[PDB]
Amino acid sequence: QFTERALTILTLAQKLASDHQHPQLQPIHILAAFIETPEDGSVPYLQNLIEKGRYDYDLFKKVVNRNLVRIPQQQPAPAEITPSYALGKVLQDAAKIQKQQKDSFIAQDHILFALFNDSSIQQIFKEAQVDIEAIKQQALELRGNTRIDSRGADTNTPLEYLSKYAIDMTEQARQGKLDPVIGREEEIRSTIRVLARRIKSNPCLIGEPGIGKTAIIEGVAQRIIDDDVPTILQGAKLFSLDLAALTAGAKYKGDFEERFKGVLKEIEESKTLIVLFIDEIHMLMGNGKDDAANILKPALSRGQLKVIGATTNNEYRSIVEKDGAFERRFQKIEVAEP
Repeated sequence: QFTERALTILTLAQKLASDHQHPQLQPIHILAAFIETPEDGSVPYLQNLIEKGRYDYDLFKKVVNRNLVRIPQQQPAPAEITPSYALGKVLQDAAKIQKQQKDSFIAQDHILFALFNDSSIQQIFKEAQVDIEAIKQQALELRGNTRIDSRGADTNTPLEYLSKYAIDMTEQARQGKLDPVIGREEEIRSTIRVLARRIKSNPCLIGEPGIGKTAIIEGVAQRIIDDDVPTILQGAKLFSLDLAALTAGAKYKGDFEERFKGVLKEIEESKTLIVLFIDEIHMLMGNGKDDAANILKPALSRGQLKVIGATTNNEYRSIVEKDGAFERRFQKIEVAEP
């Protein structure tokens, strides 16, 4: 059985073949599936690998597409897509590779490596001036010692869940999408000092929801980019948790928790510091909601999760009363009306 992501690649591969007028599914359709631009703004598994190796990805897409239109299109298109000879070899090759790595499932990793054995794929790569061997090293670099023992272990990038369910504010500040903050110099400076602490290094902005707490977070993100922060915060990423994105699409039981776990995992296992801002932390922390709290609280206790919280005075006092460990983990910062 394939992974969730690998199955998606295969499904999209034949979907592309169906979009075109090709009767047979070929290896190039899988390659085209890998470079397919997702609508969720995620970074495709193969895109990351190619542009991580300092290769030209735009050129690569052009070659693949010009090779996908090069093959004849059947005007009397039949309602049946049978796998070609080359494809069958690839799929079988992917099963061999996953068994050699003692993986539990056939991931997009194995499929990619199987494509590298195909003649047409190799010719495409050589035509796109992209060295397959260098790409192989990237994939090995990405996965590392991580075994595919689950149907969702073959994540595309180390920031897949963060890119889907959170907003990179540091990137937004760098891209010039954030308006400059005015009159919050003290709150901004206080939030930064706390983040740079050793003990109780998690800021929690306290105030009425009718105030601009997110402005402070934007200010902090801008300071980080300009290196106007202590050395420990330099080069850090500041993400804002998007609760709306988390629940959107989550139609099954346990779907929310899986997405939340995926986000926290990418943060805790990140080589570079990542700060997570949670606008309504009491909706995920307070005694009223212990479902998502059983995910966030253990993560915070492991000490590899730096979080900027935001809540009201009444709600803050509520979480404190229910759990006295919150006071030792979070440093309250009052935000008043300017």
